[PDB]
Amino acid sequence: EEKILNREIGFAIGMPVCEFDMVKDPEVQDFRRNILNVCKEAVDLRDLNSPHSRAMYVYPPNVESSPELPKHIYNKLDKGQIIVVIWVIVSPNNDKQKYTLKINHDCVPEQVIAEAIRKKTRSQGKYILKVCGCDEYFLEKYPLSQYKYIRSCIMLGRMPNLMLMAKESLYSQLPMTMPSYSTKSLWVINSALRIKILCATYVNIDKIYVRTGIYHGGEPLCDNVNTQRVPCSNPRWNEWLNYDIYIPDLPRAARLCLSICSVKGRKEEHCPLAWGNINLFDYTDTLVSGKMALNLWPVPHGLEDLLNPIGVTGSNPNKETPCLELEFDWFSSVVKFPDMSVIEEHANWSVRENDKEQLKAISTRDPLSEITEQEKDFLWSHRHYCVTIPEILPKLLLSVKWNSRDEVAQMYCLVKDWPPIKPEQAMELLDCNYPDPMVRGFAVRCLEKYLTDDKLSQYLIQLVQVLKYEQYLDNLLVRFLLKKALTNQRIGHFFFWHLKSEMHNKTVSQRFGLLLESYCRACGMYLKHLNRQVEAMEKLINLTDILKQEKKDETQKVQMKFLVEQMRRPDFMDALQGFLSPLNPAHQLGNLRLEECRIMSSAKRPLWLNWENPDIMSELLFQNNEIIFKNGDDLRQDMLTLQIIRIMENIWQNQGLDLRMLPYGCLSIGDCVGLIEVVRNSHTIMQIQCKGGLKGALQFNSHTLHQWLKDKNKGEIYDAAIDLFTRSCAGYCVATFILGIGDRHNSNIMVKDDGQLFHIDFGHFLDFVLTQDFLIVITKTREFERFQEMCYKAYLAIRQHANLFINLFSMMLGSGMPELQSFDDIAYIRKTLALDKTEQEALEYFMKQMND
Ligand SMILES: CNS(=O)(=O)N1CC[C@H](N2CCc3c(-c4cnc(N)nc4)nc(N4CCOCC4)nc32)C1
Repeated sequence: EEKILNREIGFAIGMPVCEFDMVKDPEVQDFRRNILNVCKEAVDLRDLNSPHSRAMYVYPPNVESSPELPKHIYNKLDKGQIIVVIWVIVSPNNDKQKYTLKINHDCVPEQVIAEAIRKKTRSQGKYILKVCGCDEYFLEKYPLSQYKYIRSCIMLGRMPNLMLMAKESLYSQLPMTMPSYSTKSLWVINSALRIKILCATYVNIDKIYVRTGIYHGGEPLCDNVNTQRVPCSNPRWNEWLNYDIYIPDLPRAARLCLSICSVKGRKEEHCPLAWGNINLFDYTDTLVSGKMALNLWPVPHGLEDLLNPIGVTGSNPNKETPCLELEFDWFSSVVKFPDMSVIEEHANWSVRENDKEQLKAISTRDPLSEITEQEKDFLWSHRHYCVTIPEILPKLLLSVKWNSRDEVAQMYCLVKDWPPIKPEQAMELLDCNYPDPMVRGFAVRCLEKYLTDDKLSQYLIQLVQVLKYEQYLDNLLVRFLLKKALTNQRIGHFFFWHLKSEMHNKTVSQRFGLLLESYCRACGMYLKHLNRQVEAMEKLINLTDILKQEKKDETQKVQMKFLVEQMRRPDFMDALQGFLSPLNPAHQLGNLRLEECRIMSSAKRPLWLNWENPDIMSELLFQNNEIIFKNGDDLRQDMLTLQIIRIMENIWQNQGLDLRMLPYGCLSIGDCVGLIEVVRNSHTIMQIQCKGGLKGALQFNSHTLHQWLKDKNKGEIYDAAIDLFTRSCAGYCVATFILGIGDRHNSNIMVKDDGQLFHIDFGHFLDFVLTQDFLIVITKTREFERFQEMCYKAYLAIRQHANLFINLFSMMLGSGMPELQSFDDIAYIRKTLALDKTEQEALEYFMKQMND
């Protein structure tokens, strides 16, 4: 009954649901019950126009955010019309009958269906269109060219192949539950803040001390205060630390950031041994008081500082770790943060053309540009004129003295009536610099208003990451993402996998596990599919573990014999066949084609897997799905680079710059485990050179690449391939340069039969690469001038969207990626984009880099 659902949820998360029942934290239990409101609202939205609304939940339209086709895409059409092939399965014999149409690019799915009925009768609105080869439907009245598949066909030159299907055939397959577990004002406390550091347990160099601070985000609200140094032992300090801040001046998001530091005498070497952060107010707005024990966390690699203020808040669940005992003051009553009306009353009681141009210039600086003390005072004094340049809100929020309740009360009034800003600008307000709940609430409301499901999917990795910067389990951001996940199954699929992949990380495991329980409880029959995906991934992790540890250096043929022997076991055959691809849940993975699978020779010995596509029309898309499974590489850097490449391509496409990129799929499934989408018909430059080269001859020649392209494209198709190569080469030259991608050797650069060039392996970023061989394919015979112009325009287009790229990296700051540990790492993009120069000065910098 409910025990069956809880067992399936437990297998999906990787931890039993009864472990959440054991958690005594009132915040945990209140989250579990209060989040059910979002579950019910999503379930009600699915039954609104049932069964059509339920079908659009399971099969949402995969569309672009704009119907307007850029001038260069419209030119690929035949007088604004497209040729589509509509297929029908006739039964008996399941014969595939096609009907070819020439219709307006903006025809809605029902108009396409009506035109197919006309063509079929040359030898009624109860039909739907499906993409041939995959479980993707056109269930919504969008213009046909707005669907990503159709838009992608126009660009790739391919002909769209759709399948006409009875509406009742699909609706019949759509499957048809609340769980059992369902004062003084802060401003009247006249005293200053003091916190007692009692003692530490589970700390066995010369002397030890506790480093403390009051922080709002990563900014200290007063000076940091340390306890006395004590000789190691299990130190007792019994010392009240006094902060230069009065209790009423404490902002709502104020935190205590602790560290147990060691001192080693030589000048003195100070090292943090463990760290922990505490919210000074709990989720119910109560200022903390009384005794409290905090279990600390291990210091993350590359900290450098003594405190970790960006780090997660709360006690380490492993209670066998350094444990610090603290005491807060009790003011003879439960103290609460004042209501918005009370703050409003205090904000009221708290009271040129050269200025307008200076405010406009400050507003246009990137998120990492430094804002001086004079500028902060200038912005705050003109705070009322600022509501007329809404894009200045991030700069104005950093000008506020958060340790002054008079300025904060006035900022709350400005935030309450601030005009909405674009989602790419509102995402800046969700990073670690903006912990204030009013600032975060405004940013979330801008996302609910202006974020399409396409853009939400595009930015999902950052939105799941910024959940770690939230003070509490229950917040506006989590409610927004969970609702969107429970009303769009494509969002829910990746939402589940982004959370599940981080369950090994104990700093987030409880937050993400509780969030996963509410998702699994309301996602419906998709939980059964997710369980099959989980089981296939576990079986592949076990298989690659044995391969890398036991048969580490065995031959490929002896490795395959173990693979085939393990795929003789019933549990393995069941687990690795008949499940949806986590890279794209529209792709069903049928039977494993072991004869096409292999253990790759590459580092960590990845698995190259091949499955039959069991779609009735598989031949019209791809008969087999190939996926690389890797155990050992942190695929998070690759995921982020692949997302950035996708965004850069959209920037270029919308500006009339057809620079074709290949952001293939990559998904992190857990700790250094994951999947990589195989681009079919592709080869590395090293493989192209070791094809033109013979047995014993040099595997090194700069004229081989252009020769292999000519053999693959003879005739009229040669001109198209050279143009595609030039455009894609231009895009990747600009991209790898701006992002500072390393290891750009001929085994990490690939080419497709059609001329399309792309890069792979992004283990290095944020710290130019071209060969003579590529120049031969593209020295300056008019083709180099056209290629140069492409690079210049591509470089400037990315420079105009620099704030978005800086923000996407800034939101990932708390992931733990070795190449992205502070805002100084992101400053590498400010240098390549030359944001400290003018538009013409940045182009000359880029031209000097290209000529070098
Ligand atoms: C075609 N040559 S090959 O002989 O099959 N083979 C020879 C070696 C080469 N390997 C080596 C590593 C590798 C990766 C890869 C692995 N780890 C990360 N982190 N990032 C990318 N990705 C692809 N690709 C295939 C094309 O589509 C995109 C994915 N291939 C790869 C394939």
